[PDB]
Amino acid sequence: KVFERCELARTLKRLGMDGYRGISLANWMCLAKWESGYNTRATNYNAGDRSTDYGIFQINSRYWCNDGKTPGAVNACHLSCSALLQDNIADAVACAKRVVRDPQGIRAWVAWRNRCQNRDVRQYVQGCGV
Ligand SMILES: CCCO[C@@H]1O[C@@H]([C@H](O)CO)[C@H](O[C@H]2O[C@H](CO)[C@H](O)[C@H](O[C@@H]3O[C@@H]([C@H](O)CO)[C@H](O[C@H]4O[C@H](CO)[C@H](O)[C@H](O)[C@H]4O)[C@H]3O)[C@H]2O)[C@H]1O
Ligand SMILES: [Cl-]
Ligand SMILES: [Cl-]
Ligand SMILES: [Cl-]
Ligand code: NA
Repeated sequence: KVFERCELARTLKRLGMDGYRGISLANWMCLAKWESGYNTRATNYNAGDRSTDYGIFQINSRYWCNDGKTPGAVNACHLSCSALLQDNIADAVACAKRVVRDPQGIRAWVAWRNRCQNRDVRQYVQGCGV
């Protein structure tokens, strides 16, 4: 599914993302916007390294979920990558929380560094009731 902005913001808030390991809801929204356009079914094969990015946060198969076809990969979220393509984003949120338990936090996603870090991210949550 493709979420509408404020629908996603409320969804993420209910799932406990606001302030998770210091990351405001607006930062998660900016991340989802730029990675997938709020689209849970999105995929992107990385021909450079044979991994694939999955779902609304474009979580990558080398460390985070198992797709079987990524060489030398691990599955830290304990999920099939299929779980990251559901309309219900609970498993994607649990996995995003796992990603940010590692040292680099929200910086794990270069898109967040490019498009969200040190920016005014307030617009992503304006008017959503969060
Ligand atoms: C085996 C010895 C080290 O193992 C440790 O355990 C890893 C995890 O905690 C899971 O068990 C640790 O991972 C951390 O260090 C490794 C070193 O290779 C990586 O730097 C991890 O970061 C991830 O690696 C990136 C690429 O897969 C490889 O460069 C990931 O970025 C990609 O996925 C992101 C989230 O989906 C995002 O999509 C980025 O845009 C992608 O490029 C990054 O998450 C690091 O946490 C390891 O120490
Ligand atoms: Cl911030
Ligand atoms: Cl679903
Ligand atoms: Cl920062
Ligand atoms: Na409003």
